[PDB]
Amino acid sequence: LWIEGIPFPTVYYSQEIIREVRDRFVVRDEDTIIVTYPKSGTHWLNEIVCLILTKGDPTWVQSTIANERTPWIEFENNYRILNSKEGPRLMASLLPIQLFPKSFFSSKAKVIYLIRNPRDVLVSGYHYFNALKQGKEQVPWKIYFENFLQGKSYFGSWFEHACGWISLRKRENILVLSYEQLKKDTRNTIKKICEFLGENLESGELELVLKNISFQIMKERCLSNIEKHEFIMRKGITGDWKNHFTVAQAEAFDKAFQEKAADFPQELFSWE
Ligand SMILES: C[C@H](CCC(=O)O)[C@H]1CC[C@H]2[C@@H]3[C@H](O)C[C@@H]4C[C@H](O)CC[C@]4(C)[C@H]3C[C@H](O)[C@]12C
Ligand SMILES: Nc1ncnc2c1ncn2[C@@H]1O[C@H](COP(=O)(O)O)[C@@H](OP(=O)(O)O)[C@H]1O
Repeated sequence: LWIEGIPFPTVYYSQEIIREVRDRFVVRDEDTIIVTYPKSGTHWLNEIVCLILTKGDPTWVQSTIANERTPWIEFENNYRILNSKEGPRLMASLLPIQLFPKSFFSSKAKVIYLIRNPRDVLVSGYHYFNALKQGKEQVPWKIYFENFLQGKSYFGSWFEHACGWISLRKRENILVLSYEQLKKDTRNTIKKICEFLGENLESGELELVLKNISFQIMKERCLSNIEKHEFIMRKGITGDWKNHFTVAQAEAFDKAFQEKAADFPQELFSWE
């Protein structure tokens, strides 16, 4: 289904809902949003955000689900519950910039946009989208590669979703993060988001938020609902694409990228 020329999953979304979210859904200055592209460490960051809030106690995140923890605006009829006004409102989304609520661009509510190596995103998506895809209807590696190179993937081309969203990286209320800088520069990134959010830490609580976000701890984690509960934590490693991209595929990816996103490749593109 192409909703406003955008590819979505076949359920949990509608045109009336996604159109209503872009033009008339209203964000308060006190509402926070976690916007990401799929297979980029979405659940990781979400859990880090909640674990700072609880001062590192993981009991809350064990008895909850990411959607039922940070509801997703465009997800089904969730926006109806979200219209209830409760001071601070924590939400999440996966939308590219052109379809994000137009109202947000005139208000200064806080947004965290997470990014990851598209090749690692490609590899992470390939595994997950083929984990439990009716057995042998599972897509081969080449089909998936050329499908990612074109825009044929959920929530659009990774380039347009990113280019549109990262055109605001130097804006006041925009915080851009990388999955890579969370793997390499882990504790000093949490100190940096705490500076953008005014939430402060004590030298005991820091060693607690940081313990329970580790892959292994998070790997051992309430109700398993409709989505895959166990095939989410696959590797958690950075640069697994080198185990998947042939050299001819890495050249075809480097030429598409070096042509598509021309203006942004300076900092944050330091993953290597
Ligand atoms: C169902 C679909 C995958 C279909 C497939 O097997 O290709 C997946 C891919 C991305 C998923 C979403 C994203 O992972 C973000 C959210 C994560 C939450 O844990 C559930 C809701 C949430 C909004 C997910 C709903 C649903 O499970 C989605 C939309
Ligand atoms: N606690 C954690 N620490 C490190 N990586 C994590 C993590 N939780 C999830 N991830 C990784 O984040 C990716 C999932 O992205 P998303 O959250 O957007 O669906 C997966 O990558 P891999 O498939 O490379 O293992 C998963 O392993």
